[PDB]
Amino acid sequence: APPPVYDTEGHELSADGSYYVLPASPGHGGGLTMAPRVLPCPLLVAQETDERRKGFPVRFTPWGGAAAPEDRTIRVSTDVRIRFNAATICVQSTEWHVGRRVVTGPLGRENAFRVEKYGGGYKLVSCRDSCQDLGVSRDGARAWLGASQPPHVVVFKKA
Repeated sequence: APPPVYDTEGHELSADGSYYVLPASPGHGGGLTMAPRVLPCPLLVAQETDERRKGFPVRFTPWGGAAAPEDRTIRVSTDVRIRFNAATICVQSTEWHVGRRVVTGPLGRENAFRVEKYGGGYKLVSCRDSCQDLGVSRDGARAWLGASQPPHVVVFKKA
Protein backbone atom coordinates (compact mmCIF):
# COMPACT_ATOMS: atom_id res chain seq x y z
CA ALA A 1 0.00 0.00 0.00
CA PRO A 2 1.10 3.64 -0.41
CA PRO A 3 2.69 5.12 2.73
CA PRO A 4 0.60 6.26 5.67
CA VAL A 5 0.03 9.98 6.31
CA TYR A 6 1.88 11.04 9.51
CA ASP A 7 0.87 13.61 12.12
CA THR A 8 3.20 16.27 13.60
CA GLU A 9 4.30 13.75 16.33
CA GLY A 10 5.19 11.17 13.66
CA HIS A 11 2.32 8.81 14.32
CA GLU A 12 0.22 7.40 11.48
CA LEU A 13 -3.06 9.20 10.91
CA SER A 14 -6.06 7.20 11.92
CA ALA A 15 -9.69 7.39 10.90
CA ASP A 16 -10.31 7.39 14.70
CA GLY A 17 -8.34 10.61 15.44
CA SER A 18 -9.06 14.33 14.80
CA TYR A 19 -6.39 16.62 13.43
CA TYR A 20 -5.90 20.32 13.14
CA VAL A 21 -4.80 21.20 9.60
CA LEU A 22 -2.00 23.71 10.04
CA PRO A 23 0.50 25.25 7.67
CA ALA A 24 3.81 23.38 7.48
CA SER A 25 5.77 26.60 8.17
CA PRO A 26 5.31 29.88 10.10
CA GLY A 27 4.05 32.99 8.31
CA HIS A 28 1.41 31.17 6.32
CA GLY A 29 -1.71 31.91 8.40
CA GLY A 30 -3.63 29.62 10.74
CA GLY A 31 -5.62 26.36 10.66
CA LEU A 32 -8.75 25.47 8.68
CA THR A 33 -12.25 26.45 9.79
CA MET A 34 -15.85 26.57 8.51
CA ALA A 35 -17.39 29.97 7.83
CA PRO A 36 -20.37 31.38 5.91
CA ARG A 37 -19.81 33.10 2.53
CA VAL A 38 -22.71 35.38 2.02
CA LEU A 39 -25.52 33.20 2.96
CA PRO A 40 -25.24 31.89 6.54
CA CYS A 41 -25.54 28.29 5.23
CA PRO A 42 -23.83 26.20 3.91
CA LEU A 43 -20.50 26.80 5.61
CA LEU A 44 -17.43 26.79 3.36
CA VAL A 45 -13.90 25.74 4.27
CA ALA A 46 -11.80 28.81 5.15
CA GLN A 47 -8.27 29.24 6.42
CA GLU A 48 -7.89 31.33 9.57
CA THR A 49 -5.96 34.48 8.66
CA ASP A 50 -4.61 34.61 12.25
CA GLU A 51 -1.61 32.24 12.68
CA ARG A 52 -2.48 31.66 16.35
CA ARG A 53 -5.90 30.21 15.49
CA LYS A 54 -5.82 26.40 14.92
CA GLY A 55 -9.39 26.33 13.58
CA PHE A 56 -11.39 23.12 13.84
CA PRO A 57 -9.92 19.62 13.65
CA VAL A 58 -10.88 17.24 10.82
CA ARG A 59 -11.64 13.53 10.68
CA PHE A 60 -10.60 11.37 7.71
CA THR A 61 -12.70 8.40 6.56
CA PRO A 62 -11.35 5.88 4.05
CA TRP A 63 -13.45 5.77 0.88
CA GLY A 64 -16.24 3.20 1.26
CA GLY A 65 -17.01 4.04 4.87
CA ALA A 66 -17.92 1.06 7.06
CA ALA A 67 -17.48 -1.09 3.96
CA ALA A 68 -13.86 0.05 3.46
CA PRO A 69 -11.16 -2.52 4.51
CA GLU A 70 -10.56 -2.97 8.32
CA ASP A 71 -7.13 -1.22 8.08
CA ARG A 72 -8.37 2.33 8.55
CA THR A 73 -4.84 3.87 8.51
CA ILE A 74 -5.02 7.01 6.40
CA ARG A 75 -2.61 6.74 3.46
CA VAL A 76 -1.31 9.07 0.75
CA SER A 77 -2.75 9.02 -2.80
CA THR A 78 -5.88 7.18 -1.60
CA ASP A 79 -9.51 8.38 -1.84
CA VAL A 80 -10.79 9.66 1.54
CA ARG A 81 -13.70 11.70 2.81
CA ILE A 82 -12.94 14.65 5.13
CA ARG A 83 -15.18 16.34 7.67
CA PHE A 84 -14.85 18.82 10.52
CA ASN A 85 -15.10 17.17 13.97
CA ALA A 86 -17.20 19.99 15.37
CA ALA A 87 -20.76 20.99 16.10
CA THR A 88 -22.20 23.19 13.39
CA ILE A 89 -24.50 26.24 13.44
CA CYS A 90 -26.08 25.06 10.16
CA VAL A 91 -27.45 21.68 11.27
CA GLN A 92 -25.95 20.18 8.13
CA SER A 93 -23.22 17.68 7.34
CA THR A 94 -19.69 18.98 8.09
CA GLU A 95 -18.33 16.77 5.29
CA TRP A 96 -16.31 18.56 2.63
CA HIS A 97 -17.17 18.49 -1.08
CA VAL A 98 -16.49 20.42 -4.29
CA GLY A 99 -19.17 21.18 -6.91
CA ARG A 100 -13.70 26.12 -7.04
CA ARG A 101 -14.45 26.41 -3.29
CA VAL A 102 -14.67 23.58 -0.76
CA VAL A 103 -18.14 23.55 0.83
CA THR A 104 -19.92 21.55 3.52
CA GLY A 105 -23.56 20.46 3.85
CA PRO A 106 -25.75 18.55 1.38
CA LEU A 107 -24.75 17.73 -2.22
CA GLY A 108 -20.43 11.44 -8.21
CA ARG A 109 -17.22 11.74 -6.19
CA GLU A 110 -17.88 15.39 -5.11
CA ASN A 111 -16.64 14.43 -1.63
CA ALA A 112 -13.51 12.52 -2.72
CA PHE A 113 -10.14 13.93 -1.64
CA ARG A 114 -6.59 12.63 -1.26
CA VAL A 115 -3.56 13.66 0.72
CA GLU A 116 -0.19 13.76 -1.05
CA LYS A 117 3.27 14.28 0.40
CA TYR A 118 4.42 17.69 -0.78
CA GLY A 119 7.14 20.17 0.21
CA GLY A 120 7.62 20.26 3.97
CA GLY A 121 4.33 18.48 4.63
CA TYR A 122 1.29 17.44 2.62
CA LYS A 123 -1.12 18.96 0.15
CA LEU A 124 -4.84 18.19 0.02
CA VAL A 125 -6.35 17.40 -3.34
CA SER A 126 -9.92 17.28 -4.65
CA CYS A 127 -10.30 14.16 -6.87
CA ARG A 128 -13.87 14.46 -8.17
CA ASP A 129 -12.62 13.75 -11.70
CA SER A 130 -8.89 14.43 -12.06
CA CYS A 131 -6.87 15.41 -8.97
CA GLN A 132 -6.79 19.14 -8.40
CA ASP A 133 -4.59 20.68 -5.65
CA LEU A 134 -6.33 22.75 -3.01
CA GLY A 135 -4.90 26.18 -2.27
CA VAL A 136 -6.07 29.28 -0.41
CA SER A 137 -7.45 32.51 -1.94
CA ARG A 138 -7.92 35.67 0.06
CA ASP A 139 -11.37 37.13 -0.65
CA GLY A 140 -11.91 40.32 1.35
CA ALA A 141 -12.09 39.47 5.05
CA ARG A 142 -11.82 35.76 4.47
CA ALA A 143 -9.39 33.25 2.94
CA TRP A 144 -11.07 30.27 1.20
CA LEU A 145 -9.86 26.78 0.42
CA GLY A 146 -10.46 25.86 -3.22
CA ALA A 147 -8.99 24.32 -6.36
CA SER A 148 -6.02 26.65 -7.04
CA GLN A 149 -2.26 27.16 -7.40
CA PRO A 150 -0.08 27.09 -5.47
CA PRO A 151 -1.18 24.23 -3.15
CA HIS A 152 -1.57 25.08 0.54
CA VAL A 153 1.11 22.96 2.34
CA VAL A 154 -0.12 21.51 5.64
CA VAL A 155 0.71 19.21 8.59
CA PHE A 156 -1.79 17.41 10.84
CA LYS A 157 -1.62 18.14 14.55
CA LYS A 158 -3.56 15.48 16.51
CA ALA A 159 -6.21 17.04 18.76
